Formats: sequence, structure tokens, C-alpha cells
Amino acid sequence: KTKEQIAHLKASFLQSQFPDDAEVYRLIEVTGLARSEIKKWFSDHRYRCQRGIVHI
Amino acid sequence: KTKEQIAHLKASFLQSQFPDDAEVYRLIEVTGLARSEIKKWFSDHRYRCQRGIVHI
Repeated sequence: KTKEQIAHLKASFLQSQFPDDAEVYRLIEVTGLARSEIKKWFSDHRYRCQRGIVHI
Repeated sequence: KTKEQIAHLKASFLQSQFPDDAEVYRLIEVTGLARSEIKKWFSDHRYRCQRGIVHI
């Protein structure tokens, strides 16, 4: 697989790890968590997800 | 943090790791990879992601 097509797969795979603020709002109203609470969670899970992908 | 809250965050985070076949269509026409080749890549990267999240 070329670097290009791998770039497209990651882009697509990672979309929902960077929620837009409509999605963050949606999360606030279903979770009751603070915006920054939600943000910290996502950032942390991205870090762990990527460390999973890189190690394997 | 409750199990309910974590469920909403997880459901959101994992969204784009299960591309619907409009998304996969978009990937075919942007990567030239087969439907099955795209599915195997995602599944593999779902596994690596979750192991990262589970073990870190």
C-alpha cells in the first residue's frame, strides 16, 4: 500500500476522534460532563489509540 | 465517571472506525483499494486501537 492510500485510511479512521463542537455539545447534554472534561478524555484516548497502532 | 457517561464517549470516539458503505465507496474512489482490502485494514486498526486503550 502506498503512503497516499494509507493517508486516506487514517484520515477516515480518525474522523470521530476529533469531534466538532456540535458533537461536543451533543455529548454534554447526554453525559453532563464539562467541555474540558470531554476534551481531556478524547485527547487521552487518541494518545492511547495511536500508541496501540504504532507499537503493533 | 459513570459507565453511562463512558458509553457515550466510546460510542462517539468509535464512530468512524465502522465506515458505512457510502464512506467505503468514498475510500475506494480516493484510494483504489478493494472493498475487502479496506475492511481488513480498518478491522486490523480497530484491534490495535482497542489494545492501546486497554493496555495503556
